[PDB]
This record gives sequence, structure tokens and C-alpha cells, in this order.
Amino acid sequence: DEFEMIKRNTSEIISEEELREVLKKDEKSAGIGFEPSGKIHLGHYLQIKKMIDLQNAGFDIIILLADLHAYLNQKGELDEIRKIGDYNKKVFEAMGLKAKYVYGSPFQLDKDYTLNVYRLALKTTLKRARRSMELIAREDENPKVAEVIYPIMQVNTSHRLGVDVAVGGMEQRKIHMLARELLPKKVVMIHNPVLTGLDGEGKMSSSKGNFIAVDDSPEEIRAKIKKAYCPAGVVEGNPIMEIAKYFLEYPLTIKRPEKFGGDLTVNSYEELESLFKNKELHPMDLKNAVAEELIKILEPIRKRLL
Amino acid sequence: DEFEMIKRNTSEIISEEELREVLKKDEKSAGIGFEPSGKIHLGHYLQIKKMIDLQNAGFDIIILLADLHAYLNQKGELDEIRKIGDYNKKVFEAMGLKAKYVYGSPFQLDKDYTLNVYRLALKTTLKRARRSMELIAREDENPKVAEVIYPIMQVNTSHRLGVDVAVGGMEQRKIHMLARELLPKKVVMIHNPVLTGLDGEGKMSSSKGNFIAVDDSPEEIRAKIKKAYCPAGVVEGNPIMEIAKYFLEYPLTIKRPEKFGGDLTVNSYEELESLFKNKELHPMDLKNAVAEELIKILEPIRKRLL
Ligand SMILES: N[C@@H](Cc1ccc(C(=O)c2ccccc2)cc1)C(=O)O
Ligand SMILES: N[C@@H](Cc1ccc(C(=O)c2ccccc2)cc1)C(=O)O
Repeated sequence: DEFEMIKRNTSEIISEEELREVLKKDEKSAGIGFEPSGKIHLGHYLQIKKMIDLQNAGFDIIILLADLHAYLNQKGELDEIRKIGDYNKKVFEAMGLKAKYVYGSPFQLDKDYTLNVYRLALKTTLKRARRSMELIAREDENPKVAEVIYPIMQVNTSHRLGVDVAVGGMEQRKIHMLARELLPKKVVMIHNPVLTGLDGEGKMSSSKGNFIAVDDSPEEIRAKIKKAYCPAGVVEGNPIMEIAKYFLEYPLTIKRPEKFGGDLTVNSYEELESLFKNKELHPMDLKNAVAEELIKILEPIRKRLL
Repeated sequence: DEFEMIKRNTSEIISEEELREVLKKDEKSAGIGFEPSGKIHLGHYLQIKKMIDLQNAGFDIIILLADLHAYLNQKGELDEIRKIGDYNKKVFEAMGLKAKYVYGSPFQLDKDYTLNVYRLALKTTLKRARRSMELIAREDENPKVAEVIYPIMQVNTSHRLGVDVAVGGMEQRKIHMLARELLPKKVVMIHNPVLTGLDGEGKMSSSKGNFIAVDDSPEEIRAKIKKAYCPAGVVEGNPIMEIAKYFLEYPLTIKRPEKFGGDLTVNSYEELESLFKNKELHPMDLKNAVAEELIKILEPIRKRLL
């Protein structure tokens, strides 16, 4: 159905009941926000892919190019941030996402919007605010006041934009729980899993350089996956297995030499999971297959950006 | 001279050099802000008296009825706060202060003013911000985000108002130091001492009920001073001695029975300080004299409010 179609590959939906009530409505909107990023990676793609699922399910899509938030989170100057946001819009369009793209500053600095921010600041403890920025705040030995304004700003935007569904990675859940409590109208939160970095040490990040950009070249992709963390029989924290699960189409024909078993055909990721977990599928073979399928996947996108 | 006239009874002037440069200018402005208070006490009077000193010295006076700050500091709703601010203006006018009175919200919610607040939030650490609100923040077991917005708001207002001199109690110095660092144009800070409460346990405060309101009745004043902390020979932390120092005119004729030494005439507070410190002047006699002089002082003000 549509519900499960949307539920597929998500970490959680804050209230599947509320989401069912939403699917009944004729006009429904889903929204996601991104601090403009210099490089758009699989992490972003995973989420845009999810926005497309919702769109296919009749949701109007709202993409917030969060320039003010990025400004508050030390990403630089607004106009500079604004141009990177511009580029992101194109990469998002290149991914096949037809939607309403809006910057945050045009309305996030409005007289009333601000009074609402201060109203929320009166009900948001500093400890609660600091906690929600743990996975989002730019690393800083001397946390700025801006760090705690950021979360309440995100909450006021959810109010302003008035979407039925808000999508984001699991790292956004605390700011989302905060909004669930502070806001009068409860919005459904769809949380996407956070991909692991290629080296498997942490989560995939634009600043940690452990990602695969959607416009990376075929050679770059092959080289990135080749060096990627991928222990035989290990699925948890295996970035390569995550890519197979979140981006690959099945049945998947893992091509390999007869000398090693010959071409293998997997009808589902779960099946691939078994084969790899039971060490019947070798890392090098998993990689070559993921790398080639991924390249095909991203090609259309890279072509458009070029 | 004018300098010392302004320096009289102040705790500190952040840069007496800068203050001298200011006195040379033809047009100079001095400003002070108050979170609207239900009762205006000696603490406020001390500061308005100081604003008048500056006014007599050719300064244009700006009085900020800080409704937004009070809102941020949990004083209630803006309109309610706005009406108490209205009443304060009259009490201030009743004190003989002719000046420009402005609320903060009319300009503190402006698009650019807000972006400037966020700019400042990017250079103000949370620890630095928390520290400046130690003597100002409303008591709260769960510090709100609003607490740290307050200080940067005060700093942006100093920028906006563009006064040459900013006046306030010593409890405001950390927020003032913060402004000295963050702002491009350095404004002179004149800090007034903080009066001790009548019970001598803490500082005089509108919420601690240890103050003398300028419109208190003669009977109320007499009764408040009678019960006031005032150890014989002790000057430090003696609220009664502070009142004699900051509000009384000299020579001061301390009236008392011949049975106890008869009427005494002191030509200066310093002299009074000696007499009291050397236990030659009794607390009860100090009180009766301060109480009667204070009543005369405030009378004009109380009459006008009635
Ligand atoms: N916090 C996200 C960026 C972000 C997400 C969401 C928001 C919203 O307030 C929003 C957008 C769309 C719908 C509802 C709410 C602003 C900014 C990040 O770390 O990149
Ligand atoms: N913090 C003060 C109130 C306050 C003082 C000063 C200000 C200003 O920003 C200001 C006013 C006038 C001039 C310069 C600066 C705002 C609010 C209090 O505890 O009551």
C-alpha cells in the first residue's frame, strides 16, 4: 500500500496512527529542511528519495533551504550560504524531485515570527535545547548562544510552514520531540536512518569526508567503495551493505567469476543479508556489484549536473 | 566640576578617559533601561537621580522601558508589562526626570535588529551569556533559552540606541562588559552601587520585598526603617547608612533628646560615618533622622502620584 510504501526503509514514524489519518486527507504536505551543503551525498539522496515516495503518495513537497539555520550553525555568511543552497536545489531537481523550494530567511526574520521564537525560548530549557543539538551542532569548544536558538527556530518553522508531515534523519528526532511538545498542532515525524561513513567510524557527513557525493565520478565511486569498511560476515555498520539496502534495485545480479562461484542473483536485500552474513558472498564481490549499480543509479543525476 | 558631579556616588565608570572625551561633545546622550516593575523603589530612584545628574550636565536622557527584556525574563505578558512600564514612566516623571521614554519592542523585533541579534549570538558563548545573567535572571530551576537571548538583546539595544553613556547598577556590568567586547563603538558604562535590602540579607529588590517604594506612605517608611538592619558601629551592609549616603542632604541635623546628647549637626556623610562607626550616634537616632528626611525627600513624588 501507500503507508508501507512510505514506511519502507525509515527508522521510525512518530505515530503511524496520525500518519494514517493524514493519508486520508486530499491535500497533504510533507517537508524537509537542509542546511545548504557544499556536496550532496547519499545521505541527502536517501532523504530526497523518501520525499519522492511521499510525493508519489499525493503529498505536496516543501523543501526548506535552511540558510538562516546554517548561518546560526556556523556555515558562513548568508549570501554565500544562499548560493550553495541554490546549487543544492539543482542537485535536488536533478534527482527528479519536483517541489516547492523556499529559503528560510525570507520569513524567519519577520516581526511576528521572531516574537514566536522568543515565546518558544520561554518554554525551552537550555539543557533541553543543548541536548537536541548534540548530533547537529557544529563542533565548538565554546558553544555559542546561536546553538540553542537553532532548535527553537526549527520548531517555529514547523509551525509556520504548517506541513502535515516532517521528514528528517534520526539525528533530528530530539528537535522533533521538542516541537511535538511545544507546538499546538502535532505534525507527523518520519525519521530516516543515518548512513554510516565509508570508513565505518562514524555517520556519513559532508564535513567528515566519509561520503559518496551523488555527482562523484564513476572512478571516484569505485575507489571510494573499494577502500570502504566492509568486514566479511558483518552487516551492522557496514556502509556497503547499507548502500545495497537503501539504493539498489532487486533482484540484484551480483556478477562474479566462475572461479569464485559465478554470477549470483539475489531477489531481495534480506537474501543478500543472509548470503553475506553466512560468508557465502565475499566483500570484494559485494563491492564490485554495489559500485556498478550505484554508478548506474547516480549517472542520470551526474549527467544533469553536467 | 561636571565630571566629579557625575562620578559622585557611582561604583565605577568604565573609562573615565572616555567619559572626559564625551563631556567635550555638544550633543551627548545617556541611557538606562528598566524591566517594568510593579513598585519603584530607592534602587530606581538612586539611578534616576544619577540620570538627572547627567541631564544637568547637558546629556539628552533616554529611558528604555524594557518590555521585551522583561518578557524574556519571565515578567509576564507584553501588554500587561507594557502597562506597568506606563506607570513607571509617570513615577519617573514624578521624580522630576524630563526625558525621552521608549518601549523596546517597537524596534527590538525589526527584521534587521533580529539578524543582528543572531549575529551577536554567533559571537557570544553560552557560558559567557549565562554568567552575565547571574544577578539578573529570574530564579528558575530550569533555565530557559530566553535567559541567554536577554543579554545579547541588551547588547544590540546599546548598539541601536547609540547612546554615548549607558547607566546601570553594578549587577549589569557583566552584560556591559559583553557589549564592550562585541560592539564596534565603545560606550561609557556608569555603574551605580546596589543598595542593600532593609533586612540586610541581600540586595534591595522589587521581588524580595526588602525595599522602600518611593510612594510608600510616611507611616510605612517609618515602620520599614524602624525594623531595618542597622548594627551600632556597623556601616557595611547597613541599609540605613546607605540611605543617608545616597539620598540625604548635608548638613544633616540629626534631631534627638537632650537626655541623649541633644540635636546633632553633621556636615557630611563621611562625618556621619565617623560618629556612627565610633558608636557616638545611636541606631534609633540614625533611623528617626533618616526616616524623617527620606519622607520629606519622597513627599513631592508621592504627592504627584496621588
Ligand atoms: N536541522 C536540519 C535542517 C533543518 C531541518 C528542518 C527545518 C524545519 O523547520 C522544517 C522544514 C520543513 C518542514 C518542517 C520543518 C529547518 C532546518 C539539518 O541539520 O540539516
Ligand atoms: N537589564 C536591565 C534592563 C535593561 C537595561 C539596559 C537595556 C539596554 O540595552 C540599554 C538601554 C539604554 C541605553 C543603552 C542600553 C535593556 C534592558 C534590568 O535588569 O532592569
